[PDB]
Amino acid sequence: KKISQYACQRRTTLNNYNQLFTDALDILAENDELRENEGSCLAFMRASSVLKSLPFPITSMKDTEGIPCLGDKVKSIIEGIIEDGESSEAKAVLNDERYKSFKLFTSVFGVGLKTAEKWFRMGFRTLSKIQSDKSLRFTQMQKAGFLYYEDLVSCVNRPEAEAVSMLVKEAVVTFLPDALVTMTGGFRRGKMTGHDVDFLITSPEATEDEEQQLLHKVTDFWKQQGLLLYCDILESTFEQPSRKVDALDHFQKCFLILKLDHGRVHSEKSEGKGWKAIRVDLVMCPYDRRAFALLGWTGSRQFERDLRRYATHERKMMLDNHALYDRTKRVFLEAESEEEIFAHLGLDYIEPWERNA
Ligand SMILES: Nc1ncnc2c1ncn2[C@H]1CC[C@@H](COP(=O)(O)OP(=O)(O)OP(=O)(O)O)O1
Ligand SMILES: [Co+2]
Ligand SMILES: [Co+2]
Ligand code: NA
Repeated sequence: KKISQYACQRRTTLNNYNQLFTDALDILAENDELRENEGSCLAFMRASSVLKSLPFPITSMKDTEGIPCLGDKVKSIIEGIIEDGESSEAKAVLNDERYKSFKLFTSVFGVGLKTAEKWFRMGFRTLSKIQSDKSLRFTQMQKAGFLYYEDLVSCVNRPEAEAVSMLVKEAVVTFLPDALVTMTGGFRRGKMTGHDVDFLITSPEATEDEEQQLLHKVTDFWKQQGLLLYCDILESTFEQPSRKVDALDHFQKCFLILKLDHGRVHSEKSEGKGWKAIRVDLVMCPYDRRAFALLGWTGSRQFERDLRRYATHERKMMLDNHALYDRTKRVFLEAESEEEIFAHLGLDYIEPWERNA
């Protein structure tokens, strides 16, 4: 069949048949992303993404006939796989000192690219010789991502995620039995493990007052017990759906790190530190906007991008993290479910576990 160039019309399941290429592409892509080069990183992700779609491994350079997002540059990258087994380019970058370190520092919760670059140039090459250095002071968000570096870098599975879900509920519920918490992000896509536990919190009966207070009280609540390890409650700023470099307007969200006493987890498995620091996101959205919060905060990163990218370029509409807009009939189209939204963008629904680009 003749597929599409818009991930929004792609069925990207976690069942990948080209992990080989895809991986090697993700390296070069993560490369261009760090070597401050916002360009090629686009033809990489977009290519590596398409492949994740195919229902069969690519064998001969013959199969790549038809498939889009595949320019003469990337093929020579697949080339080095078919007739070799690994990508000389990729295989190269992994041992490239700029990369290694960068992906080594940013790996810290709190370490950005601007911060991970001033260090590289200072000469540091390991984070063992950084925290130690008695000179440069660390932002709280960094001291944090540092103090718990271990458990954090250790990823999380479902059983862990779930321990957090109740955790959140038994809490948020104590401030709104009306509350509706949906486990969102990667985990809701079907990843059996992710970096963090993304959540979306909402409720029908709730004033525009009770909203801007819950993300704090709940925070304070765990704080009251010890479970809170770090917090950064960004006040809801967002409310014309943006389309360029805007993370400037968002729902009320918060980045955290909880203390998940292992006793409170349900895994078929039998260590010091009965608990584990775990990264969690939290978002609140007035009930009349759950429909987009979910879609927006559900990913995939690349999926979202291509979604609204389609929205604009193909339907003359604007898809916000909050609300869509029809530039032709100049009206705010809305919906009570993701399902409806696609129907609006004129798209055959893509189940959440199908948005794994
Ligand atoms: N500034 C932003 N503006 C809009 N959406 C954002 C912004 N930051 C994050 N998001 C949304 C889009 C993707 C979703 C992403 O998160 P994350 O990167 O935590 O998801 P993941 O779930 O894919 O990775 P992991 O398994 O590590 O959580 O949250
Ligand atoms: Co996440
Ligand atoms: Co997140
Ligand atoms: Na980071």
